[PDB]
Amino acid sequence: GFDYDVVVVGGGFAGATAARECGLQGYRTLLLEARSRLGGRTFTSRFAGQEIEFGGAWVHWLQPHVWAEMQRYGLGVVEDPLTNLDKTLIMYNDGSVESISPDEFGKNIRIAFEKLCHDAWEVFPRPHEPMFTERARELDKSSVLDRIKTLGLSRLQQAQINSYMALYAGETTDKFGLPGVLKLFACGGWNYDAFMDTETHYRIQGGTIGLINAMLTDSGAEVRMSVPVTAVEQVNGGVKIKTDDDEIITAGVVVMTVPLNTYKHIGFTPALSKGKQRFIKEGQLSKGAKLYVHVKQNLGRVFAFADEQQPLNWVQTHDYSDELGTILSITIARKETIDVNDRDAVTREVQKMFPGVEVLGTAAYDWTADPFSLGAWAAYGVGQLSRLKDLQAAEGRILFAGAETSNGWHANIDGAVESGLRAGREVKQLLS
Amino acid sequence: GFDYDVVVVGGGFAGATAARECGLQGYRTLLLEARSRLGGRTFTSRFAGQEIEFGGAWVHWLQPHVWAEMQRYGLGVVEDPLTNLDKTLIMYNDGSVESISPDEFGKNIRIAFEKLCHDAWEVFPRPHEPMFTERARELDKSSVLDRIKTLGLSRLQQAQINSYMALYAGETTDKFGLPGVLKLFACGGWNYDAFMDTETHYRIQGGTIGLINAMLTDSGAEVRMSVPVTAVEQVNGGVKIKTDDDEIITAGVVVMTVPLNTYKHIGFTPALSKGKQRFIKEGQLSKGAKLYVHVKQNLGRVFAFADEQQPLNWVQTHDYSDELGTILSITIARKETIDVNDRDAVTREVQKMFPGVEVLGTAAYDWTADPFSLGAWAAYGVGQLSRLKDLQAAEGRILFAGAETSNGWHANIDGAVESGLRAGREVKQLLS
Ligand SMILES: Cc1cc2c(cc1C)N(C[C@H](O)[C@H](O)[C@H](O)COP(=O)(O)OP(=O)(O)OC[C@H]1O[C@@H](n3cnc4c(N)ncnc43)[C@H](O)[C@@H]1O)c1[nH]c(=O)[nH]c(=O)c1N2
Ligand SMILES: Cc1cc2c(cc1C)N(C[C@H](O)[C@H](O)[C@H](O)COP(=O)(O)OP(=O)(O)OC[C@H]1O[C@@H](n3cnc4c(N)ncnc43)[C@H](O)[C@@H]1O)c1[nH]c(=O)[nH]c(=O)c1N2
Ligand SMILES: CN1CCC=C1c1cccnc1
Repeated sequence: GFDYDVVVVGGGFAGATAARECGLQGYRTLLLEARSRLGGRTFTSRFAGQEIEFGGAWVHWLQPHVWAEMQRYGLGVVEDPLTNLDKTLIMYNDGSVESISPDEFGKNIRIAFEKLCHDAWEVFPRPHEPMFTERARELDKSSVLDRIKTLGLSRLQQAQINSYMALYAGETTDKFGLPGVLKLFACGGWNYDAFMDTETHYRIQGGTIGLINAMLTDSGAEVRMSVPVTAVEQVNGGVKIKTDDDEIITAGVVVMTVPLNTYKHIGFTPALSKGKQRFIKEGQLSKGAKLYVHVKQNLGRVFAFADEQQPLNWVQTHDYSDELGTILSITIARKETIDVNDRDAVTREVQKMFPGVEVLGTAAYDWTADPFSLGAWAAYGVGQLSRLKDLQAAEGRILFAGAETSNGWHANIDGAVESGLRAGREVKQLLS
Repeated sequence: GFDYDVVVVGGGFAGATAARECGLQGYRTLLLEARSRLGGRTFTSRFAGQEIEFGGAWVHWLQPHVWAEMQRYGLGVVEDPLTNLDKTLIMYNDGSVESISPDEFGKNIRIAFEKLCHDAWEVFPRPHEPMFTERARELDKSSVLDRIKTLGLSRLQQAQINSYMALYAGETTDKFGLPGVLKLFACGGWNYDAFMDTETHYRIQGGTIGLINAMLTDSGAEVRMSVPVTAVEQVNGGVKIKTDDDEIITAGVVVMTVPLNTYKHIGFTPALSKGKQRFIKEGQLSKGAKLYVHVKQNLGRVFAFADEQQPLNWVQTHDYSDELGTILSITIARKETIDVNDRDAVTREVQKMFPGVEVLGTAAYDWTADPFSLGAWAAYGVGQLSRLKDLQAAEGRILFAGAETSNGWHANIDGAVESGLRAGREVKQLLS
């Protein structure tokens, strides 16, 4: 006889999918989002008169769960084509900048990536069962750098692939779990071209927030915003949920979809299992930030990688024209390498790559400083993948979702949707 | 004020998915199945002490819609013994058998398939928008054989790829549309290994009928069996449905999911659009059958192609052991090439492929003789794909689904589920 059948904590894709499932099963469903907005680690905004993406945005048809949702709600794709590049750059750890032919750049990144993932089929014949093979468990003792060191790459190739893997980690590659990379590669059909097609090619028609709103409208759930959850208590065959306004909401079941790195901010009674607490203390690796830079010059279509000891790890032209100048889209692997809110430091770092340009504006999202993400995309450290079930496992009447908890595309919208579907099923099993 | 909000004609995957979508939206939903069983062109049965699939059986995680359903209902995969093969054979049109080392066999089929689909990337960059490129439309004037004739393949390679394509066509390859094959290959990540992994490697835990029953139970719809629909009339802002007896059912909308080849047996008032009538007159090509053979000997893990003038076109091990012997799963492209219900002829042909074996049992399903399939899986003839919209288009309050009508994995369970999701969306738009 509680206030709700199910309470979903978190308004990202995982929470929205869980809420849709529970609502269409007829449960009285409430969703609590801590921010004043939905989307979580997806966030569409505007800068310098244009639309920009501060978080995740890109999807693909090889990603099963989000593609099935797009079919359900009749959403197509929007191509970010990019076409030919006018300038490809690599910045080594020592700060030196080298201009390379786009063709040679692509050839070298392909050689390095295919060497890194040469054994994806043998290790992950079932990418959605990461622990299927013993080889996966054995390789979860190795870092991405451990493998890179064995590949006999050239200096250029090594710098390129290390920059790429530091981006995927949001951290230095010596800490990055190797098997998660192989597993993502395998999810893309064990093939370089197919996987690369998923990276930054297609966005959702009507936007991530469009799909989230469609799901939440379909769900019929009550949706309360700016209501952060601070504690969960299991009692009376149910749960009590406290907000930061000391309010109490009771329910038969609760689905947690908050990012792993934020669990520290929530009290649980009874305490969570030891394995879950190990995960909660560890966190996930990524410390990334996103930055858009409006410069006066028209630099055309540019792309640059910077290795892990430098700040501007992924740079690419968002838009360009003589009147506009250029908007640069920049992903920073580790926030600590640059103060994105300092225009003089940002300008110095940008000019290191593009001499003489004048910075007209900046717009940044520091995902590590946001208390409701405390980090960016999901990136497993060494040894974490093989314990992932400890995080996925239900704890009585508390269920757990989120992209970190997915088996497939765990650094993506698709993994969040997967975890939401699973959480819906688990709610149905508990409530019948 | 009709008897139901929505009536779904057909108890296959498309109908079950449409019924699940409609039921979870709260519509009063009825499902009419003409057979005494559910599953349609999937059929879970038993043979030689084991569970078998007489129709569609194999799925994959690169198939978005059915994989998402499997996640929703908590179903894993069941691996058939395709890896590490002990014997790979080719039987040419003349009946001669050539045994090849499994690696050489796989290498040659890969060479032939990727040569056939060398331009899949350029022609189908968006496999779920088949008419996206002009090249796809222009190639829809060509047959699979038209291209095979340009490839200069070796004898083994040509026989392998022609057997594969005659199986997928259910017909001789001179009639098989080229673009649909390129499009399926593209759906499989544009590479042979990944595509082949999606076709005959993994089955559903608990069976196709397990997933069908899960969806239909979730839907809450009424399910009436042995009720064939003979006519549909649009009247009074709804539709009237006549059965084979004196029953009449009124509804706000009806979703037709019966196989294309059976529409000839159904009257429509008003008559359907000219394009849809053209499709209904043409039909689709497939004349396939399925056959399971239990032999006393333990053959291990076997795989064989037979070209189109022979009956045992696709052979692979279902199960094997010293006590059991072997169960062979055999897919026949054209029923007319063998009397699957005559066990002595089946034994003769099996021994033609595997000399000296002793046949303990046979179990077959002739999909072309069933009046409610009149053919097998979906196989497009020349020129049909570029007109597929004519088949997809709603006709007032009648909606059309089924694997033939899907955009992606159209020869598969996944395409059926896709069409069911689409039909759900269209019903929601019509009824609100
Ligand atoms: C910069 C950047 C770039 C990318 C990506 C991420 C980022 C940060 N990703 C990943 C993608 O954005 C991500 O994997 C999913 O959006 C994760 O969504 P979840 O629902 O799992 O968590 P998410 O963080 O979205 O949802 C959690 C929700 O819970 C809320 N919350 C937290 N604590 C709470 C509390 N105590 N009480 C209540 N609510 C609370 C949060 O505010 C948030 O709304 C991506 N993906 C992709 O597919 N393509 C891409 O290109 C990228 N690139
Ligand atoms: C032997 C064989 C083998 C394979 C496959 C098919 C076959 C026949 N396929 C293809 C796959 O099985 C197929 O494409 C879909 O399951 C078709 O499902 P639909 O719902 O579109 O039609 P399907 O034919 O399944 O459903 C239509 C339903 O409508 C009913 N019906 C017909 N007329 C009616 C009437 N007048 N009134 C009422 N009901 C009526 C039928 O009885 C049937 O139940 C496959 N796929 C895959 O993914 N993996 C595989 O391995 C294979 N292999
Ligand atoms: C996997 N699909 C879909 C259409 C027909 C097949 C098939 C392939 C090989 C053997 N039997 C059936």
